[PDB]
Amino acid sequence: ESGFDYEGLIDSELQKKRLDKSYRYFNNINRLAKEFPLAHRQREADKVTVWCSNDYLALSKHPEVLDAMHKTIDKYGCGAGGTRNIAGHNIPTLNLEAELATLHKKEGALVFSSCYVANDAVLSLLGQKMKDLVIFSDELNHASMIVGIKHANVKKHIFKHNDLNELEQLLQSYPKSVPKLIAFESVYSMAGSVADIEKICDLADKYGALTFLDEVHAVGLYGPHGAGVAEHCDFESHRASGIATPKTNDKGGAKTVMDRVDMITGTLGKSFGSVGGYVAASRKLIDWFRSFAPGFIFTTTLPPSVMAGATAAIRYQRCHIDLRTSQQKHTMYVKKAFHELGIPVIPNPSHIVPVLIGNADLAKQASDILINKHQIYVQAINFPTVARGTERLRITPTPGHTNDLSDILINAVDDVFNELQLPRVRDWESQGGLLGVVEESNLWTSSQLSLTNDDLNPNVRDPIVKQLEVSSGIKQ
Amino acid sequence: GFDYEGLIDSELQKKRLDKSYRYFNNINRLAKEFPLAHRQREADKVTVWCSNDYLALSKHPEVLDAMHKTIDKYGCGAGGTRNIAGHNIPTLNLEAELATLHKKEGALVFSSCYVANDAVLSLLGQKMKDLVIFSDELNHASMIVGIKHANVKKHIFKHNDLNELEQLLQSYPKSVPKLIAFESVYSMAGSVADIEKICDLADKYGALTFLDEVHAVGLYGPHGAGVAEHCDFESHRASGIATPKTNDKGGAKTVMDRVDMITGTLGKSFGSVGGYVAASRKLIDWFRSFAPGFIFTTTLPPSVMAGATAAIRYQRCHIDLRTSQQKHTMYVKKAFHELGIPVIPNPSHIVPVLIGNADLAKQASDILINKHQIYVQAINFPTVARGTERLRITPTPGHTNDLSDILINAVDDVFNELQLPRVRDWESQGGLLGVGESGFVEESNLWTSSQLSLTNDDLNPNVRDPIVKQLEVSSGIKQ
Ligand SMILES: Cc1ncc(COP(=O)(O)O)c(C=O)c1O
Ligand SMILES: Cc1ncc(COP(=O)(O)O)c(C=O)c1O
Ligand SMILES: [K+]
Repeated sequence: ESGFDYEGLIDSELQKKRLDKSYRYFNNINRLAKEFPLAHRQREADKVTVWCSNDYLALSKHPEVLDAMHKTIDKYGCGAGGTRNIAGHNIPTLNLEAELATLHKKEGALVFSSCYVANDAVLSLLGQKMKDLVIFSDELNHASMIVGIKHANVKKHIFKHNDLNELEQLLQSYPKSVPKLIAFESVYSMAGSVADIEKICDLADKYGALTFLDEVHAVGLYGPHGAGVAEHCDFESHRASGIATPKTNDKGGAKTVMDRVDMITGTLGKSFGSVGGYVAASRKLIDWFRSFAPGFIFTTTLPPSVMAGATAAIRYQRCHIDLRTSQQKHTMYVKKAFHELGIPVIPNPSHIVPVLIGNADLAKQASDILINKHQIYVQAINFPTVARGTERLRITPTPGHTNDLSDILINAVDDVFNELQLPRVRDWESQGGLLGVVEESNLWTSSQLSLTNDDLNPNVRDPIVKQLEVSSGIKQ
Repeated sequence: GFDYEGLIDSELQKKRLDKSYRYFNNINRLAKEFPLAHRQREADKVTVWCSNDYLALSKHPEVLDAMHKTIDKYGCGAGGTRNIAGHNIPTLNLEAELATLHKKEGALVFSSCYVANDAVLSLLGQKMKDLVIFSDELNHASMIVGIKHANVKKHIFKHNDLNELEQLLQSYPKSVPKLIAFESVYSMAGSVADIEKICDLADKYGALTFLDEVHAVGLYGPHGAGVAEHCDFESHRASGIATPKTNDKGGAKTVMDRVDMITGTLGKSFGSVGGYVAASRKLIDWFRSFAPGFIFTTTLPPSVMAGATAAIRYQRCHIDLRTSQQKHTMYVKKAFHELGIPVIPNPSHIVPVLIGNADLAKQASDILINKHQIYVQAINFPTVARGTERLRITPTPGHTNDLSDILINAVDDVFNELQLPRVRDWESQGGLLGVGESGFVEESNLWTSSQLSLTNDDLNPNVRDPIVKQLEVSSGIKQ
């Protein structure tokens, strides 16, 4: 007999990706902490300006983040040396979880290796323990949420993106007593659209569902303190109360939107300048995940210095709203320039500047020309990250992308569009349009963008954050 | 389930009642005072004996120097995914070093070995729906989860029972795709798989092999490449960094070469965090291109990768790390043997101390840390079967005989204080897990007397300061 042809199967599957042009070539990009947002390629002499990083507030290089790392390394070394149950539970872990709980004004928070792992662990456990659970999932949810929902192994319904009429009809089709989960994101990063979190909470109350909210692309960027779009929903109540829970919401009600969301997940690998993921929720939910989630239990704890760096970034960004107003103003500068030039930015009320291409091969060629000819780094985005035919260049301005740098980007993208004769806004219109190329108004209003750090409650500057019992287990 | 809080309360209460509810210990390991750590207060110091920082490299000067220098240049976070802004020189060097260590065409780094195991196993079953997985009953939770996620037929074979494995493989045509998934070193009792015979079975019955060396990398083989390397110890030592022309028996391929997929962690011997798979470049490109747990997550911080790279390079050419760990482990095992302290026999670096009761194991651990300033965690269900609860002791090159003497006397005292069973007491009841079993022959140590006499001067010079070229497959293969 002869064995199965494993290599033949692998070859055929990779060949298909080459054929449809989704096969990926990674770019060697070495970001320079001393020259943000510059990076160098294979050689240090070849520098480029990074315009697609998710280090949204430039805090990966902030002096307070690096100092926290250096000091923690001197004391703790590199690896944690164990798991949370065995030798891997320590003060940096306790401080990080407490800061995250404080940021979202939740009873607790639990740190995982990544938000991918956190989403998978949370969603997996919910379905494994509630086999009658019905999950209602936004069609554009991130791969980590799709995977977690699959692992949950429960009935699921996918509702069209941000379509709350369909969502309600799906929720209506069950008795209220059936356990339900609504899983969605605050900011969907590839096109930058935003969920109506308050209406989803209203639907969850009415039809008896828990809410699972992924704020990976909003933490650090929305709300007065960077706690996410959920915080932005009661912007003035949270700004007035600062670190404290407000007595009423922006509409005069009892509970803020962020308070009403049952589970909020975030990453430490973007705005917070590090690596890792977390869920913030009631202490009972946190203890539940801590006690039952194998992706939490059976893996090495993140290095102490990595946690300390994220902690420093969280604390700094909490009391620096100028990071957020600065990012938004730079994004608006780029968006306005591209609109005047007919550069097809997918309209969104967020910090993302995705430029529609619509062809995987043309997107790669545009990215290659940008980096090789113009020393501008924007990676081409293709399937599976985005649907085939919606390939795009995702530009992410930060507080470090000042107008002088933006002008260089703008001229470079304009030039690449001319060199490759790529479709402009008017050309997408001629074909019927795609992905919006009614625009939602910016999440950050003119009034909010005029706020300074002097407009924050003094209690968010250097707060003393007590460690949480639930991080170690609750004694009865 | 409309009452969610009641369900959560009920399930948490069950864990409290069965006493599987965990209380974590605040332990802050001191890079300058290894293996000491401090508790909540810096003045409250203990000696850590249960860390998986197996070679003490989490504090090695070359590891910390690599972190500090990389931080100043790169900052903290990678700032993206491998596809978007998160692909860099530290990543390329780490993957190339890992491929070189296992003498494989490529290696792919993940957030953790949990993630790597889940990703590889998940993809194998997703893309081969006819796959049949054969899994050792003692496989780690990450492998159990990955195999479940693979969503294919599976057979669990009795631990290290290769007669049963063969009977299971024989029950299928050779043409059916198969995966044999196992570990080299099982951490809870320290037993070792017969990797060569499993490879022989895989060839005969047409199976891929998936081997988790998490508890072997850094510790076995002349260069720390794992038990697979130890299987051809002299061929690898002679060739150093290069692939040997023949194996220790004069055959064509070494055991490590024959294993299709090898996974490891960066979070134990290599003193950092992360995981990887080492395999052919086609398999690596396959995982790189299709595994969502690889694609859709932030790349590990450059300094974390650089630290792991420094540890890998240092440990490769310092076999005295391995001879030192083994001699310290043997020192502890011998002393416990003379005192009747019941160590589960095993030919590895682990010193599991048999207790036999979950509450008594926890109590022994509590007394050790609070009364004796010795930190050893109690291992209970589900990690081990009820009635097999144990204290897991893991000596390292940093646990000198002076520290071992304190440990030995402390455990002896705790056994007396709690009236815990000695070897002879287990002997009276029929023995358990090789402790006090009549006619039980202990597997001989993987590290032989001859191997333990080797020094760093006995390694090929080409493993000191090798120039390791970056791999094309880490970035994608242009055709
Ligand atoms: C055998 C085995 N495989 C995989 C893992 C997971 O390793 P990591 O901590 O890198 O996720 C562990 C760690 O406990 C393990 O013991
Ligand atoms: C919406 C969303 N959720 C979760 C994740 C996973 O985040 P992490 O990098 O921490 O694994 C991502 C990262 O790309 C994401 O975009
Ligand atoms: K040979």
